[PDB]
Amino acid sequence: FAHLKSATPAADSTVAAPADLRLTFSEGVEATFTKVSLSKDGTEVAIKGLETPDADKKTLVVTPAAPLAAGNYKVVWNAVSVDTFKSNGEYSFKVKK
Repeated sequence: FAHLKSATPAADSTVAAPADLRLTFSEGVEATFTKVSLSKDGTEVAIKGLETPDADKKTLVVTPAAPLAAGNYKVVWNAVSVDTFKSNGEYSFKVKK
């Protein structure tokens, strides 16, 4: 099943605001059924949508509905793999001004 292998912004990083988050999994994931929750400083922020731009479907692109301001972010993910195995996890990062 899909485990998170890396992300941009990276886990525990402090970065300038990114236009999207990119999560790389150990297996392909289904963008239609995967779900991601993003929160800033303990409150959910809206997500516009999810994309897997590659044929192998290992990288998931998460676009917020509005630009990411500085703050402390938590990403909660619920992946459905291309073999229909569900997994879940989380990680955090910071956006600096």
